[PDB]
Amino acid sequence: VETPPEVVDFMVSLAEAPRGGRVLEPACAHGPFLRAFREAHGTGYRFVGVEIDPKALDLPPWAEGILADFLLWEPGEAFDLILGNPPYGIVKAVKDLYKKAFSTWKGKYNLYGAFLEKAVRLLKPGGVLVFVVPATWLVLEDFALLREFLAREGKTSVYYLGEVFPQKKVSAVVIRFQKSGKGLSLWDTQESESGFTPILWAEYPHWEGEIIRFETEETRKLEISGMPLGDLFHIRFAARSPEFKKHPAVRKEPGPGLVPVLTGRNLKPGWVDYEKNHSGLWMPKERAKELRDFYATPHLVVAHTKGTRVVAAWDERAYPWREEFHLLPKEGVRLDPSTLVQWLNSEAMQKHVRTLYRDFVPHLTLRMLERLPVRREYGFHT
Ligand SMILES: Nc1ncnc2c1ncn2[C@@H]1O[C@H](CSCC[C@H](N)C(=O)O)[C@@H](O)[C@H]1O
Repeated sequence: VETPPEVVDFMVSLAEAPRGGRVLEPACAHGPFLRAFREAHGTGYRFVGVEIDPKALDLPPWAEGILADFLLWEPGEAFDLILGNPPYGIVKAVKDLYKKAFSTWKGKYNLYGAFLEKAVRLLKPGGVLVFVVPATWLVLEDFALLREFLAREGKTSVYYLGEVFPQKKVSAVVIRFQKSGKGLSLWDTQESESGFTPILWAEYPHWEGEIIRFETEETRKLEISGMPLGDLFHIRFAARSPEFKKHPAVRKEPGPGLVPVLTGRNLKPGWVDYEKNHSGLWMPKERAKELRDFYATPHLVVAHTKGTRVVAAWDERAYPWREEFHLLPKEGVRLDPSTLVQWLNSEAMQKHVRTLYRDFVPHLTLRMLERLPVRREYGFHT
């Protein structure tokens, strides 16, 4: 993803460093941030750039260039200011090595997470870092260890930019971090002719690494006046195609006594389309429970393939599914399906989920789902 000029401008104005202080740009190429900073803040600093590809390293005379893998680079020096746009993405052994090297590494992780941990470690006390990175780390669990690390190493400011790169499936966020432990500040941002204008949204001085959300008075009212979905239901996952394909009784052409294996396109807001087959697999309904027992019990289905919105339906016939979230009520819990469903698909529920998580991620996640508030008269534990 390329960095627009106005975004670079925005980051440079959040950047500060003492005269004579060292300024570094990891994964520099021709050094776009080194250049912009010098023009806006002056020449009285030491400029360094670290690039792994010698063909890409193209820095002006006043800057010092280092050919190396930033992630494995040990300068023996600490910096005052670190800024840049780290590569986004996942990558064995160079990886494995990394895993050993980085404590916040969890799951598949992402290179931008490693660059973050690395950058924070090369910072002098009180030093600052300004990076443009994806917004996924705010809600995903692979980044739970990263959030804690940041939470305890200094104060964090998160500025929401959104989908600002010409490539539209990535929502961006600018993080300004100073190595002087002191909570979290969430900022919104206004886009105009001049560039970006920040707007303080909320402050969390006691932040310990919890999920970051855009909360409002109304979202709070809604969450305290109900029970979270995750208290009333067990959230199960469906079996995948391989599991189905390895199952005798599973066919590939229709036939008598065979029902289609339902997918997300069969799920509509408020109802299920049992007609269309979108998987190309069929099997006798009664043998479904052999793959997952809950397949034999009529239950609630919420989608994860339809974006950041709540689409729910009650599977009254109990058919086999290849995806989506499957909710089975906990013991003692008695609910009214019809109204629970109406509630979940409501225009109130969509605005709630939209306000809090915006477009951080491309689809509803387990953590977002389990906190959805079930208004008292739809379901309760007896
Ligand atoms: N491990 C590493 N160490 C140092 N430089 C690296 C590096 N990995 C990539 N780079 C360099 O940093 C530049 C990529 S910049 C990343 C742009 C954008 N955020 C994206 O996701 O694509 C390239 O010039 C590359 O050579």
